[PDB]
Amino acid sequence: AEIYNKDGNKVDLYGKAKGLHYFSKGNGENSYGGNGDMTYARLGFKGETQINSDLTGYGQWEYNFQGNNSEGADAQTGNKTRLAFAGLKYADVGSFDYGRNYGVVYDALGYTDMLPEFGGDTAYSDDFFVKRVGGVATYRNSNFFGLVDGLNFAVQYLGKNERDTARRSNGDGVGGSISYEYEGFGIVGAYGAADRTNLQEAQPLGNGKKAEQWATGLKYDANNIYLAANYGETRNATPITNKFTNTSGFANKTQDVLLVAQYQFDFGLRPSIAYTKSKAKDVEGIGDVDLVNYFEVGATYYFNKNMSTYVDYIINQIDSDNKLGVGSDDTVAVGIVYQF
Amino acid sequence: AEIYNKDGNKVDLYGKAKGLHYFSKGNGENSYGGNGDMTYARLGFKGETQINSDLTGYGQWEYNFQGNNSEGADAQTGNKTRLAFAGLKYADVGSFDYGRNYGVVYDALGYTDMLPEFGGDTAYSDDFFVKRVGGVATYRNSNFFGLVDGLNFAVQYLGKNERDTARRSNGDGVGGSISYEYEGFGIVGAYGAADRTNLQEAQPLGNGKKAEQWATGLKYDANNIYLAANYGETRNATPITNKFTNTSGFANKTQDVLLVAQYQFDFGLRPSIAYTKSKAKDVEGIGDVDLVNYFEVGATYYFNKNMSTYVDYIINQIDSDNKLGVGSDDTVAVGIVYQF
Amino acid sequence: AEIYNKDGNKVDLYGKAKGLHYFSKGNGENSYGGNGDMTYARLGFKGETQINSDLTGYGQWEYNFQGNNSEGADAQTGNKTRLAFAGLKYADVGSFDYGRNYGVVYDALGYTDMLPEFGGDTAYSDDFFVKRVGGVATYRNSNFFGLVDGLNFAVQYLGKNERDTARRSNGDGVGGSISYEYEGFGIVGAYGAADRTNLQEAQPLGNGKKAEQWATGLKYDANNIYLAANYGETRNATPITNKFTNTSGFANKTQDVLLVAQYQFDFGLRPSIAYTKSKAKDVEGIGDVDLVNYFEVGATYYFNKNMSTYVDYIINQIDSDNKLGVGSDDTVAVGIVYQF
Repeated sequence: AEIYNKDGNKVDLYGKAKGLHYFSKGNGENSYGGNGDMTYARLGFKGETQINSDLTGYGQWEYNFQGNNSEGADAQTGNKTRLAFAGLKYADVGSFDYGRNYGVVYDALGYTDMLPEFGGDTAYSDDFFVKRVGGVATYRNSNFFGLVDGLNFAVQYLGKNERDTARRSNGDGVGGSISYEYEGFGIVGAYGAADRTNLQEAQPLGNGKKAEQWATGLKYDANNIYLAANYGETRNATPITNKFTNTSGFANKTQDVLLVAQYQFDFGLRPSIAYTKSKAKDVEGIGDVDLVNYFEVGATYYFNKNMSTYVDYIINQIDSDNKLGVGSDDTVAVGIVYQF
Repeated sequence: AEIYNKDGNKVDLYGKAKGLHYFSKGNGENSYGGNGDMTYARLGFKGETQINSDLTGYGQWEYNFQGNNSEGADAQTGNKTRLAFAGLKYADVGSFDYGRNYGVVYDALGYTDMLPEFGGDTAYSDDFFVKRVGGVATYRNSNFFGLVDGLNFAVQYLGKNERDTARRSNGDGVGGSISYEYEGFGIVGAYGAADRTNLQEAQPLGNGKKAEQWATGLKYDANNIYLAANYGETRNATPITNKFTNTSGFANKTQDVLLVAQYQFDFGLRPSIAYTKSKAKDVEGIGDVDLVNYFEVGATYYFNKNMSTYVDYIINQIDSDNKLGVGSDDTVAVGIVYQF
Repeated sequence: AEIYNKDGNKVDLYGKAKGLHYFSKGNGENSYGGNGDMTYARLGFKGETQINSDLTGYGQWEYNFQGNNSEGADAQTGNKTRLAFAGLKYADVGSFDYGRNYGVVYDALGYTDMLPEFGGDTAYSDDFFVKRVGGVATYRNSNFFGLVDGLNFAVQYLGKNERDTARRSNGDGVGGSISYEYEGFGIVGAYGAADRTNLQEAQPLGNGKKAEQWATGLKYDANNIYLAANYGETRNATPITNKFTNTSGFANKTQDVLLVAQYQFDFGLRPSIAYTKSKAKDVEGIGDVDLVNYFEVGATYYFNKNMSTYVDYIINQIDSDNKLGVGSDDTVAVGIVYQF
């Protein structure tokens, strides 16, 4: 909610409180999404200042407060900053910003990152360019310098982040995206490549010196309809764990596909149909193994701009012999959301 | 403070900064409340949206920031979310909400949960239904569907929370409360029962498969006077530690009593007299042992709605041979509070 | 930003989002400031209530959210409360407040604590009276009871904080400051002494029962110019580590000097020149060793009150044989700041 607008500066203070619960069978462990209470809240700010008529500064910070821990020792489980960056926007030359922010390949992956609760399985965080990263410098240009309406692009510089863990680390790398939008249609191409850290190189699964990720996207978004499709591939970048062995590393290659179709009724209801499949190839020891495979059915009902409710149902297609240990049971989530 | 009120939505952003210090003797350890700096701050939001004339949505999140840790390694000690939930309120049918929230037996226990700094000793958190829990679904009805003024009730569903620790865990359980209020008098009954987790069952102190808690409350709140009394019992639910042995578990039964009397002067002063006693029965190895036993004397001085100060003095009646290791020295707390 | 002003109460909600990166050579380790992403955000509140015409209450809380951790396990690294206190201000008698706050010797040290990114090296936190501490009671008087314009003083009571670590601990102690300001000139004297905890006493470096710190300050702040100088000494209080041995404790004595000169152009640019040196004497095993020694060159460019950018360059004078292990390579920091 915009709580401040004085002398050039507008501040927006936003957040949500989401009561959420997942119903899986068994112990949750062989199930898609797990099982039990999954409540959380969110809180962030979004500021913007008019430095002059062609020049804007802006900043953003967003945090996640888990709502399913006790008030003892486990208190902080899963609490974290999702976003923290500052930048400048100048007339038709472009914007530039630095900080923790969305990587360039998510410029494509967000097309299908629209289910009520699940989806966007290939857009992991702290995973090079596919979702939120730390340390990126991003340059974005709109409408080709003011010359071609709807033609945009971006380039992004990722700096090395040598963490304690191979999963949350990364060497230096560059990415970019090009996209075009016209009368409800949109098409996108994104691509990035990076160096893998020494600790990444020592993991038992995956071999190579460079991480790579790309995706393509197509969408029709108009007249209350939303249909979208994504297709992408990666070499050495997606995190995988062998649950039998307890080994870990990255998949040599993945070929990913995600399709979504939604409809917005005028009275508040938004049904969703979706399909997802992600498969790893040349996995040291295993061969071709599906990481993700399902059908999704769900609906959201918007009481207004601040209140909503939802059911999200995953008909998991993974099967019970999957060689990595990927679970095969379905999962249902029911949620009630207040936001401002 | 209500910082936002536009188009149906009202947002309230609230918090406090409390400088607090406790004076006990010795090393604090044989003392009621401990000794030294105990400063903290609080911050939360409370949102409400008018979906139509009979229909409201609402949400809440509240956090606790300890103010007595260093800026090193110990930084987060005792930081946590106290509340996180969302819900709907519909005309005279009732409200329903889900999330981390106050359990149903606190509907009774809050009567006496009114001292400046201490008190409400039997209302522990993450302890089934007596204070804040995670994962509860709560249904509350006011004025019996609009038919009887001042007659209210609630039912609450608690879902299993299998944590790392027996103290912060719980199986599934149900509770309810009934209460009546008329011309400054109020009476209440609450009751809940639950399953105990496997890890609870393995603790050395306490035996059984079900946790139970109930309390009764009576109050007179009018003409600046506040008098209130609570009486409750529990089987297998209250956490106890044997300090000699270092063993732990739950008390087989407790019989709890709490009485309070306050007065609100018109110039700002609010004196408080209180009495508290909590005793465990059939404690494996020990027998009947008092957990809590004291007299309280204290005063709060309200400078206004935002500023106040207080002294809270505990004349501890526990004695120096107590068989569980319960401390027996008094404790004094002095505090200065800013809130908005 | 002042988001609330109703019925006596004014609330200010403030914060920043700072994209920051340091460029050192090597592995960062033999370098002044280290190397890589160092982004963070900040968020705090500042409240004030008019209790009557001579009487004000106030409170403050401020937090630090690191922006350079992943969304896994390392999530909280370096997150903490910097400030949390409440107090009262009464006409010309003085203010009094309690909580986590700036210690009295920083009344002097802040003179030179003005570089874009670096500086103020002798003002460590949780280090007795030189920067932010926990548990202090502070009394401050302005203009000598209304009698002498510009003559101020303060007394501060520090209570024992027995933490897990010698570095973040402290016994009881008292401090004070006296200062005078006239037509752009200001002079200051601060002094405090404390008891050292048992764990402090057991560290291999440093010997004694009392910690002491003092500093003097001189400044000219007018007509867009800022020149300032600080001189201070400490006995047994500054934390030092021998990097060879891996031993730790406090320096027997330090003689500290800090000088700064800045200029504020009217178009937005603020160049900065600075010099710093801190040296420990009678270090058990070593003798006289420099802890800090450098030259600083930098500039900040203010786009407005909310947006700015900076470069801060440290020409490190420490040398490559330094006996404690102090690094000797330079460091450059580049930052972009949004604040409200």
